[PDB]
This record gives sequence, structure tokens and C-alpha cells, in this order.
Amino acid sequence: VQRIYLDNNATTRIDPKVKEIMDPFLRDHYGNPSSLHQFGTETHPAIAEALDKLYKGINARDIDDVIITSCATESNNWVLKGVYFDECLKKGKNHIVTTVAEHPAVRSTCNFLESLGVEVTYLPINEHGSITAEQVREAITEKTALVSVMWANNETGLIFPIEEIGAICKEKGVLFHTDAVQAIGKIPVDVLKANADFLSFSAHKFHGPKGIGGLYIRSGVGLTPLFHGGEHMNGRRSGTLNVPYIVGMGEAMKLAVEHLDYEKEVVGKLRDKLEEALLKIPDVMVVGDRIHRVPNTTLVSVRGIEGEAMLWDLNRSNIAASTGSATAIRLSLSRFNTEAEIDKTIEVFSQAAVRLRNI
Amino acid sequence: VQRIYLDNNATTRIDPKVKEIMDPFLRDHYGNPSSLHQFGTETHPAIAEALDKLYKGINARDIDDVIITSCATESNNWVLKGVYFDECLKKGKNHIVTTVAEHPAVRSTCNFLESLGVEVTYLPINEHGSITAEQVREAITEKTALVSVMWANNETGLIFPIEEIGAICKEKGVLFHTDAVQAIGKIPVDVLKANADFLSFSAHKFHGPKGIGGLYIRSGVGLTPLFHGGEHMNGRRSGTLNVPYIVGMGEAMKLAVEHLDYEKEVVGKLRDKLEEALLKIPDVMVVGDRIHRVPNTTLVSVRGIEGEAMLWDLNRSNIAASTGSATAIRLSLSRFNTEAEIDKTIEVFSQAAVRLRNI
Ligand SMILES: Cc1ncc(COP(=O)(O)O)c(CN[C@@H](C)C(=O)O)c1O
Ligand SMILES: Cc1ncc(COP(=O)(O)O)c(CN[C@@H](C)C(=O)O)c1O
Ligand SMILES: [Cl-]
Ligand SMILES: [Cl-]
Repeated sequence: VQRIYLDNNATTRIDPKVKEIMDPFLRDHYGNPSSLHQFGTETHPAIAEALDKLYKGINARDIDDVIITSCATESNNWVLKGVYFDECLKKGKNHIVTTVAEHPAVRSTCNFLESLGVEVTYLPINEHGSITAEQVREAITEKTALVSVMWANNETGLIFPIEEIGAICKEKGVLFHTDAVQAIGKIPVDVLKANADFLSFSAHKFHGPKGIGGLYIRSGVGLTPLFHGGEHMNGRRSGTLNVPYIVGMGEAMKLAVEHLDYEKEVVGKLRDKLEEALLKIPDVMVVGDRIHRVPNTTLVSVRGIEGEAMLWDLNRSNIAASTGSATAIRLSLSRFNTEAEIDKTIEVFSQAAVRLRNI
Repeated sequence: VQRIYLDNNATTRIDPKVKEIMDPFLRDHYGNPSSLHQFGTETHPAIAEALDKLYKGINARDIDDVIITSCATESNNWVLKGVYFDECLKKGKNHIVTTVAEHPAVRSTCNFLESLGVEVTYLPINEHGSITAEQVREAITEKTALVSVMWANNETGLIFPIEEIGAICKEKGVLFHTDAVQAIGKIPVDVLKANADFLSFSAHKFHGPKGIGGLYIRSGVGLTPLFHGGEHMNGRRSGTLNVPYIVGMGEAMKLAVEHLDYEKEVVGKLRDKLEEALLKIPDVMVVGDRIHRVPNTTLVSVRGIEGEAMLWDLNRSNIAASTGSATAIRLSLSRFNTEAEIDKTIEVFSQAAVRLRNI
């Protein structure tokens, strides 16, 4: 069989080059980076080069941190629970501003915070699919400790106006976190433009392994550790480093960035091909704005069918994809897809479409 | 060159079989276990078999949890910070009992807890190297929320009387966590014998990859998540699973347990060989008790030399090891060592010994 993968916002294949680069750290460079002897020191250089790659991915300066984590969910829980202790409790700054769009790691953590007594406002989503900036402007109180808005949306592919949000946040004196998980490798990411104080990502959205990610922390911004024990990552996050996955994720980030133009021109073109082909069906509205999306995503709906039903049929034709908020169907490409696979999807989708209608 | 690795309590080589089993999950079974389509469902079976292996390693029942984490430091921070919220805050049970022996993840987290207002008593270590049980008996107040004692000590290899501690904890109504990181693969581990409510481990102490670990949670014991977001691990710890490392760590645990007798009879014998050979030097006292140690560790001191100096010289002779509390030298074997390598160490150590004395 010839299977087609269109669920890249759920996770992604590890790049062959990523696999190849981690391999010697599963084989004989197994030493613990903290060890003082050769087994440890010999991992130094590769670690350093990984970190360089991460820095250059997100336009982070020497004086900033990019801390390695076990995934974006760790990152996001760290940021929220750290600012709770540093701001909400110790500074009485008892309010967080976020959106209804956010990943559940963010939203569940916020919920928990409310349980303890933080007030969290959850910004509503507009007709244009997006949040405005002015919406955050108008929410930022005296008490506001942090604003958290995701860079791009995992369900619709919509880019939020981070940066404008950056500015509104600078002007008003407030901590700014952006969850940038679905922006890496998909559009350029620049914490400087963004005035991020905090930024999250996870390798497996850009062809590294599941099980690692980063939190960008800006210079001189405190954030009480989520993993105390304090020896690794300048005491910001304790635990023996995941050497192999570090090295992998370096590589991934690099390749991700190198492919920005390819993502834009080629993958985006593929997405468009697909999109147009599918709008030719009947009442197949696309979902949300079409102009401010990451290149690789399209969330279509289909008049009289469930998303789940569509998905299940697609699966039997060896095509993988997932749902989103109405349900609707999310098709999420990557550089690994080809025009052949799109064409095929167009066929198998339309057949499936026609074939499920009468029920 | 022929290098000799004796720093197994710092980390360990991934077993070839562990490497081999994770490999297809870095290659083409890259789907996200949550996905509903084949790419996801096809990871189901291997995940399940991994989990089975983990269960059987630690004598955990079906109705218990073994939750996958990013490492033992995650585990330990989870346990302490969860019981703070479930017990210290919500039940007014404002005291934790632990030892001075514990890993810094435990101790730093405790320190942080104190910062917020928990009272933590830190049980002092005795002349016999160990903690008694009666010592915990006598500390358990009305207010005591949790007792945390490590199963074996990473610095000395000393086994604490967990189980007796289990009983004293059952009788008095108190939550029992044991950090068992250095017991996996080294002596049998049995949460049932132990009345653990919580038990930690990390794969890289038993020849799986760094960057994953477990928290055993006993049936019906709550523990407010450290990673909110709640979709993975029955909502106890959110984040896309580390499929490859799961599968690896399964395998590791299995092999670890299969090798218990080999660890006892062969590795322990090797350790003894080494130990005796080195006691023949001059005022080379061994450090702590010699009778209740995991098979693989020995912490020697050397009359007139620093530990660091000894280590550095050893490193130049291609032998890897680390220090411990007075400083002293820790030599930590695994099944991968051979009598040849010991012999060699005996030589290179004694030469180094004699050669560093006059200064
Ligand atoms: C924007 C965003 N933030 C955070 C996460 C969580 O990353 P980890 O699971 O690596 O912590 C994801 C992945 N989500 C999946 C569940 C999806 O979109 O289908 C995401 O898309
Ligand atoms: C008893 C114990 N608990 C917890 C940990 C932390 O595990 P992770 O780093 O996998 O979270 C270790 C490893 N320690 C090293 C630093 C040593 O003994 O030399 C340990 O020995
Ligand atoms: Cl915290
Ligand atoms: Cl928590």
C-alpha cells in the first residue's frame, strides 16, 4: 500500500536528517551531560549546536533563555503556574488574559488557576475567525499579570495579530506569552518583533520527535521553576537532559526554518489546489478567514455529513486527517506531501462525499 | 581506544534491544496515539505492551496507574506539588516528612514548599548510613500530609527500609511516596510490599533513554495534575505521548527485571572484587554500611587525595566515575562491565593512587 498523511497539525514525521542526527546519542554517546568525565563532556558541542539552532529559529538573543522541555504542554503549564506564583500571589496581580482559541494545556491550566482564585478572562472569537488586539487592550486591567495568545490556531490555521498584541502588551506593562506551537516551520517566528516574554513550541509539529519542546524566556524575566531540583538549564528546569531529542530538535528547527519559503510557495500552493478542488463540491464552505492562515492548513465543512464520518471513510482509503470546531474536517499538509497525493485526495474525498450524502 | 564506564548511577547505556525496539517509532510509525486514523491506532498495541512491562516491573495492579513522565524529576515534582494542593492547602495537613538523603528534585521542591508555608522535617542520616523507620514513626504528626523516602541512595547505594516505612505509613494514615530511581534493575521492586501510594523512576538508570520516566499512582489516590490540559494518561498528565521512548522504556524495564539475578550474582560479585582490591591500598575506608547496598555501587574514599583529583586522573586513563558526600569516589557498575574492566580499574586506580599521594 501507498498511504497519504494529512494530519500534520496533530504531529509530523521525524525528518530523516533528524533521525540520523540523533542516532549516535542512542548508540555510544550516552553519557550524562552533567558528568565531569569524557562521556559527559563529549556531549557538550552537539548540545551547544542544537541550542544555537533553536536560538536562530526564533530570533532569540544570547541574553535570552530557550529552555528545553518535555513538550509544549510542559511549557504552557510552566508559564501559567509560574506567573501565578510570581505575579498573582506575590504581586497581587490577580488576572490573566487569554483566548477561547487556546490549546487545552493553556485553557485547563487557566481553569485550575480560577479554581484557586485567579480571574481569567477568555477572549471570545470573532466572525473573521480571529482576535483583534484591541480586544486585549480593553481587557488589560491594573490586576492583569499575563496575556497569553497563541501565534497560530491548530484547528483553523488562523494567525493571530501577535506583535500588535506585543505592542499593546509593552505599552501597558504586562507579561506576554505566545504559544507558537503551530507557527514553527509554517511562517517566520521572531520573539523580537513579537515582544514575547515567553514563547512555547514542541518539536513534533516540525518534524522532530514527540516528547520535547522549548520555552523561550526573555532576559531578566523571572519564572519560578515548574521542575525544581535545579541543576540543568541554568536551574530553570531540572532533569537529566534528553540529549538525543535535543540534538534532533535542533536539526528540526533548522530545517523547519530553511523550508519557510518552500512551505509558503509549494506546500501552500498544494493546500490551495486541494481547497479549490474541494470548494467545487456543493455546500462545502471552508472554515474561517482564508487570507491570514499558515500555509499548510484548511478546515473544510461538508453540507450534510459529519466530520467524523468523512474522516472514517478517508481512513479506509488510507488517507489520514482530523476534525475541528463546527463538525468540520481539517487537512494539514507538510513538505512531505506531493501533487500526486493531493490529486488523489481530491478524488477519494469527492467519491467519499458523493457516496455518503444519501443516508 | 578501550574506555571503561563506571558511572551507572549517573546514567546508563541504552540497551541494544531498547534501541532496536524504539527505532520503528522514529521511522514510520510516527502517528500521534490520540489520532483516530490508522497512523494513531497502529501505535496502540506497542504502547499497551510497554505499559504491561512497566506494570509487571513494579508489581502494579490493573487498578493502579503507572503514568509516563518526562523523567523522575517531573515525577517527584508532581508528587510533592500535588499533595501540597490536595493535602497541605485543601486539607490543612501542613507537614511533609522526608530525608536529607533525597535527590535534589525532592529536596528543592520541599524547600519551595517551605517558602510558601509548608513545614517539612528532613530526617537526619545516622552513623549506619541509613534512616531507621522509627525515625519516621516519630515524625508523623496529625498535620503530616506525605512521607517521601528514596528506595536506594544514589550516592552510597544504601537501601532504606521502605516497607517497614510502608507499614508505619499505613498504620498512621499517611500518604507514602518512595523515589525508586536507583532501585529499578538493581534489587526487586514491589509497590505492594512497599505500600507505595506514589513511586518514581527514570528509564536512564536502567538502560533506557534519558527523557522519560514513571510515577506509579495507587488506585483511588488523587493527585492534582502537574501538567494540566488533560487528555493523555487518563487526564493525569497532558502532552502528546513520547511513543518511541515509551516503547523503549517498556523494554528496558523488562530487561532490567530479567537481569535481577545477574545483577545480584555477577555485577555484585564484580563490585566486591573491585572493592576488596581497593581496600588493600592504605586508609581507603569504604563509605557507609556494606551489607544493605544495591549490588552495583561502591563509594570509596582515599586517605590524602581529593575525590575530584582521583576522578580527573581516572578520566585520562579512559575510566569514568563520579564523586559523593565525604570528598569520596563513587564507582557504579552495570551488567555491561566485565572482570577485565574491573581488573584494569584496580590497576589504574592503584597507580593513580600511589602517583597522586606525594604533592
Ligand atoms: C497550539 C498547540 N499548543 C500545544 C500543543 C500541545 O503540544 P504537546 O502535546 O507537544 O505538549 C499542540 C498539539 N495539539 C494536538 C493535540 C492537535 O492539534 O491535534 C498545539 O497544536
Ligand atoms: C534517586 C534519584 N532520583 C531522581 C533522579 C533524577 O532523575 P532525572 O534526572 O531522570 O529526572 C536521579 C538521577 N541523578 C544524577 C544527577 C546522579 O546521581 O548523579 C536519582 O539518582
Ligand atoms: Cl510551580
Ligand atoms: Cl500543580
